[PDB]
Amino acid sequence: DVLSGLINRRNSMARNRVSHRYLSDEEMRVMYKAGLMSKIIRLKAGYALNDTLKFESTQDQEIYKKRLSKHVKNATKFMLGFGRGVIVVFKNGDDLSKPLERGVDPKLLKIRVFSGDIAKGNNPDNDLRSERYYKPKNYTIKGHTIHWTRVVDFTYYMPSENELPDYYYGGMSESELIYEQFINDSVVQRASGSIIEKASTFVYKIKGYKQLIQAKKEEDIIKYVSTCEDGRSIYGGLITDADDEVSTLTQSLTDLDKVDNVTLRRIAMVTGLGMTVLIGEQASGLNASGEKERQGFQDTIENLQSDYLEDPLNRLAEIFQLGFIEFKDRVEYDKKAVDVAKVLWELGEDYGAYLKDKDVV
Amino acid sequence: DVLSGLINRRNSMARNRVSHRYLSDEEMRVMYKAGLMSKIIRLKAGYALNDTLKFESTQDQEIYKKRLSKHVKNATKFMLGFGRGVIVVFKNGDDLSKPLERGVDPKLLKIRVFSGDIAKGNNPDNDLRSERYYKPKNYTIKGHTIHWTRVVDFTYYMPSENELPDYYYGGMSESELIYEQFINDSVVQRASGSIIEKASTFVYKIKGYKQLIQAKKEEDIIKYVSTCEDGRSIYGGLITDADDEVSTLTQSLTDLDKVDNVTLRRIAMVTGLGMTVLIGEQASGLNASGEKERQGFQDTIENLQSDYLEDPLNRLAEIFQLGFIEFKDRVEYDKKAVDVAKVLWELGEDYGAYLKDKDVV
Amino acid sequence: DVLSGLINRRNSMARNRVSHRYLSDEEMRVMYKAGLMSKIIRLKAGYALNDTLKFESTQDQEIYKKRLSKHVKNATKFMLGFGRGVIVVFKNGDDLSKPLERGVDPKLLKIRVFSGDIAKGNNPDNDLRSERYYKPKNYTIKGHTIHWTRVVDFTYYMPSENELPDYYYGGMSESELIYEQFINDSVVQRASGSIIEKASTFVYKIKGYKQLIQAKKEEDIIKYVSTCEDGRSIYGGLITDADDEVSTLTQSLTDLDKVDNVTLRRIAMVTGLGMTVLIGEQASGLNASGEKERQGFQDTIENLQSDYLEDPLNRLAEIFQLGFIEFKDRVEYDKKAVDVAKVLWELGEDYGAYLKDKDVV
Repeated sequence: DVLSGLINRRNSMARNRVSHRYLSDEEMRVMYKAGLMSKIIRLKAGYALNDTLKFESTQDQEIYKKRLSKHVKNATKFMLGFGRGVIVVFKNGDDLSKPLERGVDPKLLKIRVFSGDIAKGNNPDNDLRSERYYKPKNYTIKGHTIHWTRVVDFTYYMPSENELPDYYYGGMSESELIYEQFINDSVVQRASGSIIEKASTFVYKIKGYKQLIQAKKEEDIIKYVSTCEDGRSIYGGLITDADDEVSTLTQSLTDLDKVDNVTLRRIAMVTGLGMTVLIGEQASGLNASGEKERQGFQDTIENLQSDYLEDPLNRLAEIFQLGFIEFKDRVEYDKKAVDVAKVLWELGEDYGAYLKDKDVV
Repeated sequence: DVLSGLINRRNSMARNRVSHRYLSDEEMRVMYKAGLMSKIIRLKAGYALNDTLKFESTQDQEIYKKRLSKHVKNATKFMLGFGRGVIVVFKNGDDLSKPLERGVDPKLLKIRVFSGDIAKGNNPDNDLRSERYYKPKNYTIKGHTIHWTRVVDFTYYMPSENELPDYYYGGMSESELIYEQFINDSVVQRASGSIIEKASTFVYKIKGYKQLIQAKKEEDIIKYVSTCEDGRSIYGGLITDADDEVSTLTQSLTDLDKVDNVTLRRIAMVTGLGMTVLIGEQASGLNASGEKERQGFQDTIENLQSDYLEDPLNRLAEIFQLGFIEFKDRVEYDKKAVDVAKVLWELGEDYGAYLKDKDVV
Repeated sequence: DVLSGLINRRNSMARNRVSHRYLSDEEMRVMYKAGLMSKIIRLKAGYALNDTLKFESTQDQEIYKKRLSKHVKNATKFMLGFGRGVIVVFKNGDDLSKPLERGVDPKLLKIRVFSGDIAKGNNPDNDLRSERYYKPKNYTIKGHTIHWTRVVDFTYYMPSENELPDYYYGGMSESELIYEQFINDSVVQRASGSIIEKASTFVYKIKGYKQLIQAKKEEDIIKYVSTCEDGRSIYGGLITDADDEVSTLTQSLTDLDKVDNVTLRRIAMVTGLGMTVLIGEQASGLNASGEKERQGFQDTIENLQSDYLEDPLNRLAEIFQLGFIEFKDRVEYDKKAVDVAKVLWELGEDYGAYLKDKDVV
């Protein structure tokens, strides 16, 4: 697809090579505040944790729930916001070093949650012995420092190892995924507001106003126009001159909808949320109940649920002696099938063996 | 995507970096009054608290309801309005210090609710001992001061800790989330009203009116035009001159609908309410009953219900000796399934065990 | 279709011959970070591994799942990202040479996962004896080296052997498949954001500004325009001169939607994901549950499942003494048929033989 001219050079192929921005931590902070991604972070985090946690420990049901299931949500928000959510646990005595797990701390401990801004990862062992180049070995949360096994890390989508330090050992803010986007949409929107005030400008092309400004005795003509504009309406006709010329100029974003369309399409892609939510027509098919509507993007959340939330939640599960915690997605839909399972045999009367391996309860 | 020219510099990538406004408290006050967000704050607050509160204490059913469930609503409104809703409780004796919970105050106490305007957060312990950099330790509500454990804080979406003081230790007004928006829409709307009065201006390009103004004996021509305009209609034809020229100029916001569309789309996003409500077609799918219509955005409210309302309500729950309070979302829809549960067994006649673990009552 | 002119030469046939870019490893790294393909890699990898793994070893059910089924996902992501996903296994003692499989390592071993960036393939035996020109015999993961039978390779779509070294013995990043695409879309998008800010430029064609710049005493006219622009609105009419001329120029991407359409169509093709997901209308028919929605592109994933994931997973299956692992795709849909199978015979009462060879459980 390249020959016989200089087409070879000026096409989009060679005219530009690929490169990716590394948005700074301070810029990462700002987008966490900005309204658009604020819902992005809130939506995706909630869609991951809102009553979606399969607990295999019925006894002391969801002691996770009343204590730190709310800490994790702020922390897993800090995942998406900054690429590094952090949960810090330590006993009543502040310690730089590891938690004494010889007798695993029986709820004699406190809980902290930290954004990737103030948190960070420091020390990787370059050898293959204990934890590979990925996992840090000790890093500072503040002026203080916290041991590796002390701390639980909510790490998002990680890049290749050759550049993992540039994200300081963990995750990638959604901003870094859509920094192309949020800037563009903001540009779309800031321009959107200011176009209307300049949508059409009345113009008094007035002969001699060359001179009046030039003689700086232009005070009166401004006054007359100001009085004239103070009343220019459907009801009173202008009075101007043959040599005068009143005209009207319009300027407006001719393709505001197209660009706002393109920018929003991508954000739906990269974030994984539907197009409908960005437009705001949440009523249609993107909802809470998982019958068919949460199914609209549950795959993305499930992709989130089994990639960056399973690692630390399982690690958090063991540190509190809780069981292995997973996710698995009303039942009235299934009940009609349940009766079908019952009516399978009726061997006189015998238990439908398939009743148990469904939503019997 | 960058090479071979100066394209590298002028694109939306590098031509502008990201930054977020910090709207002042006084501006935060004004938007609480403004009509648009007034419904935003009212809608979202009501959608969170209107008969959505699961009470595990059937005995003295909803003593919360008749006493302060209305205080919270004004307070949780103050959450969204200013980023800081406050409930203040103290006994009959005004105290700066903590409430005597040695014997927890048995309803011998008064209730107050405060906006984030007059309220504020003051004193964080920078150490990790008791309450992390987030939670204040003592702050002033007015000229007075109130102890930390005295006061219940309705804190909205919080930013990163590095900048938490700039919001004075808690939450973020929806305005701060949509200050880009409310200004833009107001700009759309203020311009919308004034465009019609100038939608078309009749113009008397009149030869010699150069001179008549210049000789300041222009009184008569204005009088004739005023009499002429006093009757310019379909019924009487103008009389002007060959050298005269009557023309008409139109100016109008060519893309008023597009920009008003873009601005409203985002507000539906960030607030979480549907697009339909902002347009005002509330009849379609955004309603009160949670069968399918409140499901249109119940996820956002549920995201609100389990993020910023659970913390203080649970704290408020214990201070009044009430049980742990949560939320859980008519039954005639479920009843047909209920009968299906009954007809599962009919082992002679035996209780449907699945009857209890549904809406039996 | 060629005669009687010079048409023979200038048509798309001979005017350009075919050639394919070889995007470098560093460019391969960048796209892994970029937002667009970040979802591509995440989506396709998740759609392949999310609860789609048929385990023939019910005993110790899915010991794969809690230990390294998450290692593989990061590794199979590294397949798509770089064309080479790597899983490295070795005992507590670092070894260059082969793992001692005389007694196959009974879970006394560690697990590593590596991107094709830092990993690479080195040594092919050109003879046909053991492993053909495809399979390497020993390659370096870092400064270190790892034996062939030590390491498990997640190799994507491979090119012809004559050029296999140029990809260093394994796979092809999706980037290499859509480098034509990601560059083009990025070009579409970067231009999309910057067009609005220049969608319409107000122009003061002003007589004499020739001279004012030329006399470099042009300070005042800029000041007046700056004050004039500071207020140019619907409400105040411009005042300019007969010799002056105010005009407005619009520039906008006339076919932004068309090109953005074409680019997105191809990415849906090559990646295999639907068009709906790239647009972001994931709610329609591309979902998680495989009833009908995951069927939208499950063939592509199944094509992925039985091409590049079966090889190493089976190799990984044997190295851990796990059984042969495959894939096979709710049941309430099938249950109505199950009852049909039961009601086939009712020979008095006899077992429906077809019950077993379906989803009985």
